[PDB]
Amino acid sequence: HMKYIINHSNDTAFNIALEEYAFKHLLDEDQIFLLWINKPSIIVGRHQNTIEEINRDYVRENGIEVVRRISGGGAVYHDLNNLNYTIISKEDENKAFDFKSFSTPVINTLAQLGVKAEFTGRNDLEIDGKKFCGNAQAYINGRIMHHGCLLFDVDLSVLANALKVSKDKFESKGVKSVRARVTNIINELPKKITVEKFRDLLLEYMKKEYPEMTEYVFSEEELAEINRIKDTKFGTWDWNYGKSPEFNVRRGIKFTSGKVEVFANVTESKIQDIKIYGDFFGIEDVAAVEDVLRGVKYEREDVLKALKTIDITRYFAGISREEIAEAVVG
Repeated sequence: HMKYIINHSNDTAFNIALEEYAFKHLLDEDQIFLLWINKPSIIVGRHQNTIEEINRDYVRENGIEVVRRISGGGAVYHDLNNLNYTIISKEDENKAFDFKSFSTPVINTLAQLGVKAEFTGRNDLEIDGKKFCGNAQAYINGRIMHHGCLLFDVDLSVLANALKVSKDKFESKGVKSVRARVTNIINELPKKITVEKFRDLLLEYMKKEYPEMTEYVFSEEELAEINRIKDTKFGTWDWNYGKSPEFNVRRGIKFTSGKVEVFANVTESKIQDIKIYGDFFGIEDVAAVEDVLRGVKYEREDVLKALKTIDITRYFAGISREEIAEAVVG
């Protein structure tokens, strides 16, 4: 049960709904691959405090969509020259279909085109030391998604104009990360082609690599369900931005591997409710950490103790339990 999906819409909210539908709803297909393209868009991480990150007037003046995705991390700019990829797989020790496995097809497609690309660390591809691809992983029970962006000819100047600096205070508790080197594929190609051509060469490669893989074609009924998810999630303010929580405490700390913003309601010296925002990356939803902290004593020691009962690396990559405790409580 290995499939690809062809989706040529540029409707950001529709596209993201369709990807989620494949990830969460096409459970009889063990491996799913797709390539797709959004119109100009700021895509925000699953836990970002959207209202405090977006330049409202810029995105409005310029017609840019704002949609929250279902993986962690920070804000990303999409345009018609940003090629999105999606790799979905049933969790199975005896069969790996993931970013690593896609990376060879990308490298080889590019080598056909006269371009030497390299797989660096874990979650990016490079050309001459410059990153043109950035991967992120999401995990639900028994199912893994690796998804990301291939920079084909993106306008790299827009993001900085579309984002703002919050007036809310953050303690800056570390050093800042080094500025990465990025490039667009089109600039590295000896001969010019379009992003659509590149997309189709990649798919043609995938088909050659996996002769088993056939097209999954959505029925009218599935398309309806997909649009329902668009109408109730990715097309809504409640999802993309969302309601403020009940809180009598707010804290904010910027760590090297991410900003962490904590809104806690503390009653009778205990965590009555808590909600955590930020641009930290974790493979799984931070709700699980909120859940373990609820009813805990609002003291550093007790919060820390609770955090040592879970795998912190699933939720905050590169940030320690001690650091998260500090974000939660003084």
